[PDB]
Amino acid sequence: KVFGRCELAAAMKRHGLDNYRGYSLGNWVCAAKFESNFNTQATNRNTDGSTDYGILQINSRWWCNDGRTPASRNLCNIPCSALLSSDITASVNCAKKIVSDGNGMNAWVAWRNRCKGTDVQAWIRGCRL
Repeated sequence: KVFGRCELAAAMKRHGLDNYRGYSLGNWVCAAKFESNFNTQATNRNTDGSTDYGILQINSRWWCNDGRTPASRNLCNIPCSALLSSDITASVNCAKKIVSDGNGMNAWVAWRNRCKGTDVQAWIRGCRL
């Protein structure tokens, strides 16, 4: 499913992401935009053989099991395909564990390079939340 900007903001808000660990909703929406372009089915393979999955491009080396990644850890304890669902609940629950890991949102390279230090508030502008 390809989410609309405001549509995603509301689902994320409903799932408790607004201000989770101090990151306002705009940060999460901006991250989704640049990580997957709001597409739940996005996948991208990496040089180390791992693959990123879903709306928030969660990596298979540490967070989910795809059955084909060298040295995977499956910290969120879910098959990676669960992260490609139209229902973002799994992606949100796993993202919550990732952001609490210590590096905060820096774990998402697109966030670090394209959202961090920008007016992320623009991403929820005009939405009925």
